[PDB]
Amino acid sequence: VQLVESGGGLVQAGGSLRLSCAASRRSSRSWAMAWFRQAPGKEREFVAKISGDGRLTTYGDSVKGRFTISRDNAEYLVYLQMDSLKPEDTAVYYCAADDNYVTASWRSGPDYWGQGTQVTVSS
Ligand SMILES: CN(Cc1cnc2nc(N)nc(N)c2n1)c1ccc(C(=O)N[C@@H](CCC(=O)O)C(=O)O)cc1
Repeated sequence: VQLVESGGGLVQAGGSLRLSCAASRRSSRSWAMAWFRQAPGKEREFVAKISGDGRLTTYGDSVKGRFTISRDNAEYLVYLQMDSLKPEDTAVYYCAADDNYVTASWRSGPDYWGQGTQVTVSS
């Protein structure tokens, strides 16, 4: 099972970017999904998570009100809409899956991890 992140690249502060998460296989179980990000020298940090059915979301305090997480269970995609970007925000973004929604925001929670997509925000 491979998680594959898309949509990373070079963008401008105050811009928008959409990332997406895809999977190499479908599962018969309902998974909670998350995005995490990791800047040059730091820990992988929580960004957003979403319950199996798309009903529950929670956001890391630094992106709250700016990023929207949502999912399309038909196409099997997870999306991260990133509005009002800042130079901080520059990071490798990773999509992940977790068998429950409680642990999904905890670094050791997720059972599956993407290889990551580079987002760079200039001023
Ligand atoms: C976490 N997940 C990927 C996954 C799940 N839900 C999604 N949901 C959405 N909306 N978007 C995705 N990209 C998405 N990706 C998985 C997890 C396990 C396996 C897997 O090893 N296959 C087994 C394990 C799970 C099972 O027993 O059903 C299988 O038979 O399906 C597949 C994908």
